[PDB]
Amino acid sequence: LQRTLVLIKPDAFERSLVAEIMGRIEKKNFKIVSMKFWSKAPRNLIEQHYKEHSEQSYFNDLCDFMVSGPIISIVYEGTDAISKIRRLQGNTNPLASAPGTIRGDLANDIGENLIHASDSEDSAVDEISIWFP
Amino acid sequence: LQRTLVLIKPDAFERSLVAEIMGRIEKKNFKIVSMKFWSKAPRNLIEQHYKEHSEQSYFNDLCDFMVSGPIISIVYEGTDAISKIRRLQGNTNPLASAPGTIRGDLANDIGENLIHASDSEDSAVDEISIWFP
Amino acid sequence: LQRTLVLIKPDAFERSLVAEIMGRIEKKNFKIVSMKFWSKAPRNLIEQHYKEHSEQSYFNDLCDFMVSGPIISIVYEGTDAISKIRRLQGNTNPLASAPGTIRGDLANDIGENLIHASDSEDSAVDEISIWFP
Amino acid sequence: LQRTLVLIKPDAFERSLVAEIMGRIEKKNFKIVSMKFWSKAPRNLIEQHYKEHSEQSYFNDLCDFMVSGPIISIVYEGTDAISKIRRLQGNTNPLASAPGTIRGDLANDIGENLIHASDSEDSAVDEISIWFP
Amino acid sequence: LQRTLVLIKPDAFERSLVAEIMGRIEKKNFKIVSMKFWSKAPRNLIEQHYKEHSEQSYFNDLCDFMVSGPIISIVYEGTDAISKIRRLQGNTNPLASAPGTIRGDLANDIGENLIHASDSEDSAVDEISIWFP
Amino acid sequence: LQRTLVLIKPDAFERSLVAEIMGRIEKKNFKIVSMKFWSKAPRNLIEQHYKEHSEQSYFNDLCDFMVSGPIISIVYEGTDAISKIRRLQGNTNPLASAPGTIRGDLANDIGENLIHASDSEDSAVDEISIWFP
Ligand SMILES: Nc1nc2c(ncn2[C@@H]2O[C@H](COP(=O)(O)OP(=O)(O)O)[C@@H](O)[C@H]2O)c(=O)[nH]1
Ligand SMILES: Nc1nc2c(ncn2[C@@H]2O[C@H](COP(=O)(O)OP(=O)(O)O)[C@@H](O)[C@H]2O)c(=O)[nH]1
Ligand SMILES: Nc1nc2c(ncn2[C@@H]2O[C@H](COP(=O)(O)OP(=O)(O)O)[C@@H](O)[C@H]2O)c(=O)[nH]1
Ligand SMILES: Nc1nc2c(ncn2[C@@H]2O[C@H](COP(=O)(O)OP(=O)(O)O)[C@@H](O)[C@H]2O)c(=O)[nH]1
Ligand SMILES: Nc1nc2c(ncn2[C@@H]2O[C@H](COP(=O)(O)OP(=O)(O)O)[C@@H](O)[C@H]2O)c(=O)[nH]1
Ligand SMILES: Nc1nc2c(ncn2[C@@H]2O[C@H](COP(=O)(O)OP(=O)(O)O)[C@@H](O)[C@H]2O)c(=O)[nH]1
Ligand SMILES: [Mg+2]
Ligand SMILES: [Mg+2]
Ligand SMILES: [Mg+2]
Ligand SMILES: [Mg+2]
Ligand SMILES: [Mg+2]
Ligand SMILES: [Mg+2]
Repeated sequence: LQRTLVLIKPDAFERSLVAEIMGRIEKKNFKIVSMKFWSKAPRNLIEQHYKEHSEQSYFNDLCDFMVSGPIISIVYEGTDAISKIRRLQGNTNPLASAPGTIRGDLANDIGENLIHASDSEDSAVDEISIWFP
Repeated sequence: LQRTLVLIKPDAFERSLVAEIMGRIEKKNFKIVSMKFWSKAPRNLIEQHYKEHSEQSYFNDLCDFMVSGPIISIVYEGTDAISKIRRLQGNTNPLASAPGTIRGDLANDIGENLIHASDSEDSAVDEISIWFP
Repeated sequence: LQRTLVLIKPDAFERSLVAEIMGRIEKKNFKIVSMKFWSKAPRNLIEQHYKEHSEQSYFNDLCDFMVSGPIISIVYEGTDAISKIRRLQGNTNPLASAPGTIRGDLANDIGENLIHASDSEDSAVDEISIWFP
Repeated sequence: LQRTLVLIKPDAFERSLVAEIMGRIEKKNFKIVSMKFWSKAPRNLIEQHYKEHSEQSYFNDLCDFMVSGPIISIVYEGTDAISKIRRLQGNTNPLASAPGTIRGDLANDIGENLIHASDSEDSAVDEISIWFP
Repeated sequence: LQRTLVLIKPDAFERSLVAEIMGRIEKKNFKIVSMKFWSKAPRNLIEQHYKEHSEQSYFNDLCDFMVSGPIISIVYEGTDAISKIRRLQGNTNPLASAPGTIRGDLANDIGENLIHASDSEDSAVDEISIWFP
Repeated sequence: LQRTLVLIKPDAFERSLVAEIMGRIEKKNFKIVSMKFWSKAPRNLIEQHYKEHSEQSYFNDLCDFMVSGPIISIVYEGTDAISKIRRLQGNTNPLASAPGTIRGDLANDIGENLIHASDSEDSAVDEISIWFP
């Protein structure tokens, strides 16, 4: 029914949490449709991915972070996959992310937060085309 | 103090999640008082269990599902066991079930949702008598 | 395709390791074909089960232990299930049971050793007829 | 940025949940700054720790409980560590503690609830000085 | 420092064990240097990969199985990675694979055995050039 | 009933495996009788602990590593605790440590190997007096 774009971020690799994160999505019965490993993502790709954040004070630090180690980009498929994976992901802010969520259990920074997931049907299409042209 | 009726549903067997589900209840320190394995539950038993749903459009599909593989029926005992296990179970709807709950972590369908737990003292008594006459 | 008889012993209930043990077998892709919960196993069934030990110095303590809490009797089905589950179980002696096995990881006593598994085709048939006549 | 005081309570030792609890805090990327194992904490220490509860009907039972087995006292450090660990801990009341939290997943009593964490900056300072003078 | 080629086989996807298998390797501190997801591996790549088996009785079934679902091809890097991952993998024969190994804990069939790993430096070079030319 | 001395080494803190290692021992039903956290172990204690290695080529690197981060010193108690925990620990050489063991599953270096355990009754007495005089 729906396809969403997930990024396993460089901090997941540094902290050896790649399997842990992918395992939480896998156990929810979401199916991998496409996947790519990036040893270092091109900065331009990152900048496109986060285009809506270009005027934010953290934009450059964010881009630096996202190129600092490997990323895995994954297209997951399932009924209402976009909203469901967003709820598994958890809130951006470590003051709010709920225990039981990926970020709530594992992330302790607003920036180094392990995982990206598309937030809407519109943005899922855009992001899938970025990472899987 | 309280006794509640839990069903491990056929999807749990298919997806090899029986131990995972029982383990979550066990780690919460609830005690098994009775347990029965059903290779295939009798349809009539299922129909009685879900009698309140007989006029629903999904009733037949639900009954078909519940006889499609094995079920384990368990009576768990503990202080406020009925409400506590309901909260561990999670919401029926995969749009609502919270990460950290059984359904929130593991279920991705409104129908194939791994687990039944009694919703009240009144229904616990009824269901216990159905599965353990 | 073989059937084997497994008992989850009273120490597993005491230490809340029931799901942990069943999980290890389930993950190995073995299927439950029968299962019974015993709040307290009748002494005669225990003495029949361990009849080969009836003249050993530890027989009375063994029987006492086996009726000291609940047990689950499970028939598991799989290709070469008997030997495979015996290998998962691990050695009776905690000085010999290998890490990775159920007893090697979890048990620390020659007597309170969490799990029984049939040791041959013939003993399997006998034990199945005892717990599931 | 912040330091908070955690107690692993005697029930965690009895139920073999020490690692499980510490593991949840560790995976959130909080750093141990100080740690002490108490075979049995002095009653006076407990009474100081829970001074605000001296006029409560459960005070004596609580103190009895807290000296009934070992405690580990830990100072954890991290950005907003006090509130973050409180959220991981979960509500005191087993009717309210959320699945995904330490208490929500593992505790089933209002009193025997596995873990203490400081509730404010003010109380963190007081408790750290009690356990680590 | 060596590179080895690992395949996550179609049975791992069917049984939702992809993260479980990758997790065991990740926890051993091995680093992904390349990775590809194959919705369906092309038959020619499979037949090249298993070319040494082309005249065996099981070749056709093997190839059929290997294209029956998705696979992930991973190049892992680490000191003595080849032999170390082979030891984690465990024996092909489910009567021989040790508990603690990937196959020993998880696989129950000589053919559907979850994971491939290069068996030598030379076979590693060959397999890497096949999946990552 | 024996007591053994365990050290959780600095690589365990770096890789966030402290609870994982302690968990494996706790699950084997061993009891903590003493424990100390060392933000940085004093060099003299390290050199005393590894005094048998003082003339080895790796002594300086070993000592450097052992003071490069925090360590926990634990005295564990159990029947045949010394040999049993040594078997859980696994071989020093990552080419020899068996899957299922702590080092076999988690360590990938001869030097950064996560855990020390006393190797005999006599070395246990010596190490206990060093870390807990
Ligand atoms: N330092 C910092 N980084 C931020 C902040 N807000 C967002 N970011 C970074 O920008 C990324 C995108 O932000 P957003 O779409 O709002 O959050 P997400 O969808 O939860 O990842 C986040 O993953 C953060 O790493 C902030 O307030 N401070
Ligand atoms: N397909 C479908 N099935 C439903 C729906 N509502 C309930 N069911 C099924 O009927 C069962 C009983 O419903 P209910 O008592 O409301 O939910 P539960 O107590 O959370 O299991 C559920 O477990 C579902 O499998 C629905 O809207 N659609
Ligand atoms: N105390 C004691 N108990 C024993 C001994 N040998 C066997 N037992 C007990 O008797 C049970 C059956 O023994 P056996 O069939 O040889 O071992 P198992 O198949 O590995 O459980 C074991 O599970 C032990 O609990 C012994 O030497 N000492
Ligand atoms: N029996 C009982 N014990 C309580 C109650 N409220 C608090 N306690 C105990 O007193 C301790 C301190 O209470 P409090 O600071 O409010 O809760 P906490 O910070 O969540 O541990 C708790 O951990 C409980 O063990 C109660 O209503 N009944
Ligand atoms: N049915 C069957 N399949 C086999 C046999 N031997 C090998 N295979 C299959 O061929 C694949 C490659 O064999 P091999 O290189 O010897 O084993 P591996 O490196 O442990 O996977 C194995 O993974 C099996 O799936 C056999 O005797 N019978
Ligand atoms: N680099 C290096 N370090 C070693 C060697 N042998 C021992 N060590 C280090 O010295 C420590 C003590 O050695 P030993 O008592 O033999 O091994 P252990 O009891 O298994 O830790 C080990 O944990 C290693 O970190 C070696 O051959 N090379
Ligand atoms: Mg976003
Ligand atoms: Mg209901
Ligand atoms: Mg036997
Ligand atoms: Mg408080
Ligand atoms: Mg091979
Ligand atoms: Mg040594």
